[PDB]
Amino acid sequence: RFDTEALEAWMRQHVEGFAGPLSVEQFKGQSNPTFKLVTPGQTYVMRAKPGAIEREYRVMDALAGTDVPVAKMYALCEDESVIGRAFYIMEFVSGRVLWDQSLPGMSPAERTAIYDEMNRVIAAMHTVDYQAIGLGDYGKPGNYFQRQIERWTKQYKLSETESIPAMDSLMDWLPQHIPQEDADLTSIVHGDYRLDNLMFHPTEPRVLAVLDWELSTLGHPMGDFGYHCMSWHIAPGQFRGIAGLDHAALGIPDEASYRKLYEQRTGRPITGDWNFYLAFSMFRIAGILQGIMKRVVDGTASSAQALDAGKRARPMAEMGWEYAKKAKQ
Amino acid sequence: RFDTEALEAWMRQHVEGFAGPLSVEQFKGQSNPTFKLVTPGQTYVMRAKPGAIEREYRVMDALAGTDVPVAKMYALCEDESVIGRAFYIMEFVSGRVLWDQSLPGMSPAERTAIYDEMNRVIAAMHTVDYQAIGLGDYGKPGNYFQRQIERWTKQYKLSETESIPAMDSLMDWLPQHIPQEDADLTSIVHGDYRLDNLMFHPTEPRVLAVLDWELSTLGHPMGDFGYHCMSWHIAPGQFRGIAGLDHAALGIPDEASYRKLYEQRTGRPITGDWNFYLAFSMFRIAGILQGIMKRVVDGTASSAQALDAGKRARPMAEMGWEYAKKAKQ
Ligand SMILES: [Ca+2]
Ligand SMILES: [Ca+2]
Repeated sequence: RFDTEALEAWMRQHVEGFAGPLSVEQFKGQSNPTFKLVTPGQTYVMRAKPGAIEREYRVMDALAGTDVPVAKMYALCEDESVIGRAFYIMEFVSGRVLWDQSLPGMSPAERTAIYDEMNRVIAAMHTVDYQAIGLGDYGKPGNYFQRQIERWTKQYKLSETESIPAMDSLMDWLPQHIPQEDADLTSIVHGDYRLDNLMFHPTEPRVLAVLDWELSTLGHPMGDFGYHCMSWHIAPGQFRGIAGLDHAALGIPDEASYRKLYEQRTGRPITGDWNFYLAFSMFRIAGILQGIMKRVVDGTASSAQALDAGKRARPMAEMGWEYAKKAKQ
Repeated sequence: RFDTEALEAWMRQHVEGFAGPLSVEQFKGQSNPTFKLVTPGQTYVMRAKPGAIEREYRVMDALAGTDVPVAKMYALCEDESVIGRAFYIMEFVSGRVLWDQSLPGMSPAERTAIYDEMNRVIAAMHTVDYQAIGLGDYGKPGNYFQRQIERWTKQYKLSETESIPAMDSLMDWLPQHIPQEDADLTSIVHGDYRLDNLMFHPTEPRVLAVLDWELSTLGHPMGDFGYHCMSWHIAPGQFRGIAGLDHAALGIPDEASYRKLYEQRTGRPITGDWNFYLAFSMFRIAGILQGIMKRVVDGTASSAQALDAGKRARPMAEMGWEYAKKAKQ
């Protein structure tokens, strides 16, 4: 509920090519409010807040011109005078957000293409020269895994609602097993890279825009790629994984081939125990899910969706520990 | 707490080669009591009851002389006069009961052998001429899946503790999709065929005895083989599955190869939608696990182990529905 004329005035000076009249609509749902700004010349998307939005804008803006396809940025407004809250203006991209990783409704050749493009974008993101595009201080590089292991160890300990031995074993195992090979390697890391955070062209298997960058920073690629590969280790039905489905029939590549393709795109081979990267990723996911459980156990979020995600903490922790034990020691 | 002299008298007349003195010990745990009968000449195992033990004895006895390795039977006692309860006497077999399906501690070649032998025994069981060994009326053959779908549909409806849409979809989907190809095919079905129900030779990869036959009957092989293949579709950590582990590295065969081997041993190819067989198996398992939840929700079994198994009903039901949707319609 704000002054749309004050915005139209601001947009004339700060949004390239802008020309009213302007009509604001809202989207049903996204942490911070999202609106659809409509003008005859074109449509934009405004991301406001009640009253770290600026990092999304920053990373997405810096990536224009790279191979990581992203929505075009128009303007960021930190001056809460104009509308009563901070916001930014983006392009309104139109396309498909696919949810089910098994890609129902497609031919095998199509599934191959969706997966191949999805691969290409992660390789591209991780090969970007983040310093040349001005993101040099976008996050703290080096010492990624020990920083993260410690963070999530402290977080679980704060939210622990029950004794989960596999979690405890993880918290003790991980810190003593951080690969030494490529420990300093850093790149832009999306944070939550997966199929449903991609906007595909309405009919072609090509991503028009990588979405939800609010968790992104500078970090180790395998923290990002490892989380992305979870799909091959989680089974279908709540957490829409693809473990045990007949991938060769469906046209979905095997994880061995997917990693190999990523290695060739990025030019460097994945050194370091793959089971550690997986074990870490499962640990992290367990930590996040325990956060939800702790809030559900003392009623901050009672949602059916919420306690569903909370009950999944233990099995994630348990699965993490199993992969840990398959790793070098 | 019984008369061991009355048993020694009975054993002289009913147990081939018996000769005391006799010393009875008990085993820690097995539904119906189990004892270790010790004599200088040899050791036996006695399976009593408080006060369908006879089917185990019957099937295990009939299988002697076949390729399904089993403990040797000595005598069945239904005359509750002798000891105050019905019982039977078996050979005391000594060997390994392996629990973890990933087979830690082994070389790849060893894992290949454990799996290959495990395959051989199921093929063998399912190729046995049950009528020639006198089990013709051991169960009701034909119409297996519809009989089972109906049984578990009624069972879930009796124990339903919450709304599980994937379960409901299964209960409606399955009955309308029972394969018509090989619908009458029947064989002996173990019921719960898995690694931990096998007693391996202490150092060789060969099964000395298939255990826990209390659920066995006559039925469709894929009800038994499908349950056995669950391992490739369930992930590690609570339900010790092998979904997503690097099978080629570990020396564990891929499910495609495992089924192919079974087909060659049994001489007939698996006709009928594999995803239906899997979907059915997941449905059945969900039903059994909901039984436990219903008892836990109203306190018949409060055990930590019990509510762990009860919480697994939904995900099993949800995973079943996903495989159902990959099947022919
Ligand atoms: Ca999203
Ligand atoms: Ca057992």
